[PDB]
Amino acid sequence: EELYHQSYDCVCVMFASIPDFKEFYTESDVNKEGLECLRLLNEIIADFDDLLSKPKFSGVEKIKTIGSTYMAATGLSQYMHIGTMVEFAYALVGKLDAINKHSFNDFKLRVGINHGPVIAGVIGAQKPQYDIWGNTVNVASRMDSTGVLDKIQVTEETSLILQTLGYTCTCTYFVN
Amino acid sequence: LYHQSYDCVCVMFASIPDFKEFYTESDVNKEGLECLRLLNEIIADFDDLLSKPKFSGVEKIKTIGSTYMAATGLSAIPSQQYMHIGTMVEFAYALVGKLDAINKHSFNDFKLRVGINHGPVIAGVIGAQKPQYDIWGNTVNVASRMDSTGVLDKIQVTEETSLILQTLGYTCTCFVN
Ligand SMILES: C=C[C@@]1(C)CC(=O)[C@]2(O)[C@@]3(C)[C@@H](O)CCC(C)(C)[C@@H]3[C@H](O)[C@H](OC(C)=O)[C@@]2(C)O1
Ligand SMILES: C=C[C@@]1(C)CC(=O)[C@]2(O)[C@@]3(C)[C@@H](O)CCC(C)(C)[C@@H]3[C@H](O)[C@H](OC(C)=O)[C@@]2(C)O1
Repeated sequence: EELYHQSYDCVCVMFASIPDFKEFYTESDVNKEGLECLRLLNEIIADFDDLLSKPKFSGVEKIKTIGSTYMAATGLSQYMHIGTMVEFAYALVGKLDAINKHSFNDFKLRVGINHGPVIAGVIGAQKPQYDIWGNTVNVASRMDSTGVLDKIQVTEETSLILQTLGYTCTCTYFVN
Repeated sequence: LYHQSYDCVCVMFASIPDFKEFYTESDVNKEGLECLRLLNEIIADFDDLLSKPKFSGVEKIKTIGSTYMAATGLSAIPSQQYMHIGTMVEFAYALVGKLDAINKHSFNDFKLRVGINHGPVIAGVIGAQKPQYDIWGNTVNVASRMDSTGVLDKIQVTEETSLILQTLGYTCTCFVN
């Protein structure tokens, strides 16, 4: 009867998607009607998850995946954790790369990062899911969906905090 | 990669497209918390339909934000008519009626935008951390497309599924009803 909620302020949320994966996936003979593609995707995600085990990213929290899109976040308990999220996205790229050269593919990550206040919480009676709701999230997501392949799009606000840390963000502020 | 294969499963993407506009985070809004409570109320009410014998064959895959994803046909007892496609339409009507009972109690005017499609699907769990089950495939990406390109308060359905629906009794424009 009670809605499980906890508010957090200043959490960096990332939406790391592989926009060309929907084109790749095919279903027919060679693929086994899709099964070969899901295995690759399963391979890609499980490899990304493996980064979470690195002490370097002990503060990163995988929320879940939406299809091939990966959602993570630092801050679920200033700026260090915002810089950690950028290091994690770089780490996702490098893992996607190690996969592209083993599976003979050319996948590219399109990351969208943003920080701010958030409300984590569980919705629904059957099959309850823990999301991160809010505007900083819908904006983190917007950075991704309007982002650029192989690049990390970041809002004007977050770009500054990043500079405070050391990341030179190209001005539409991107980073690599 | 645990996976299973199913042929002919009706998958529905029932979304509330105006909810993103509604949501806000202010003084008179509890920085969003009041909105999540409404959404939590809307989803938990939808889930309550699954308990109806009428929909014992309906299975909730997940919700994506405010979007609800369900499906008939995943019943896994190695049996491989088009009744379960008609069940999915009855379930979407049922989501509308529950959304309505909520609009009149919370003084809102939310509208559901449903996308239904049937076909072969691969249910499976992906990811080491927070592994999550789904329904992958083209019938799914199409069920989804029916939703995302759908019309408020209407159920968009592909040419193929529209026919099966007529075989069952559903009036079909060029949208079930
Ligand atoms: C519920 C609120 C609102 C407005 C804000 C929000 O946090 C979201 O739930 C996120 C961003 C957020 O929950 C992260 C997951 C996902 C799937 C990316 C959501 C959707 O984009 C939602 O939009 C829809 C239409 O569900 C959105 C944007 O809706
Ligand atoms: C992984 C495969 C592929 C190509 C096919 C598929 O089944 C999907 O995973 C669904 C449709 C499917 O898993 C149902 C949930 C949701 C959220 C609707 C998925 C996304 O639209 C995926 O797209 C993305 C871009 O992640 C998509 C379409 O990607």
